[PDB]
Amino acid sequence: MNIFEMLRIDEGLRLKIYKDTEGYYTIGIGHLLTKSPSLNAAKSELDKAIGRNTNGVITKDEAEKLFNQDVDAAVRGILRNAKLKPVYDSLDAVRRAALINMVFQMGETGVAGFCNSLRMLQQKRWDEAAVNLAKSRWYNQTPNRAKRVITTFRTGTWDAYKNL
Ligand SMILES: *SCC1=C(Br)C(C)(C)N(O)C1(C)C
Repeated sequence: MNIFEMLRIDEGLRLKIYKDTEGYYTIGIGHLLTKSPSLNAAKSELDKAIGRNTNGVITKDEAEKLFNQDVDAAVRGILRNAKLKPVYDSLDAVRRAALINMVFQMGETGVAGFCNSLRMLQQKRWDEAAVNLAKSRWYNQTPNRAKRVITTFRTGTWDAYKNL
């Protein structure tokens, strides 16, 4: 397991524009296009992102290209953020993947707002951090995914992604 395989499990792979868990137009491996409710605005975002006139469908290779860009972007957003960088640096490689996963799903700003959780992770109080991470809109709206990410932070293992 690694961050790409982990997010591929959590986000799936769909080659046609679809609505994510929040109702927002998305494509590929969890690539958010727009929060606009207009499908035409989502198709324009897709065409800009891929560099061609797509009308809403992409190839697997194109989905994987956006995914590489999005993982890179989540890591660089962590390292550019004064709240997230020190936490990332303090973690082992498995827990770093969990933090990348959360930033991929909810964005740099969203995760950096989890101050109490981030502090417990920096302190390596893993069970306390896990309890605290579950007290969130995130957990309530995507509980199975959040449980997998939280088990990853609690244990520093990939056990929640095994048999997936
Ligand atoms: S991370 C939120 C905060 C905590 Br736990 C203490 C240390 C009490 N603070 O002063 C805040 C609000 C920064």
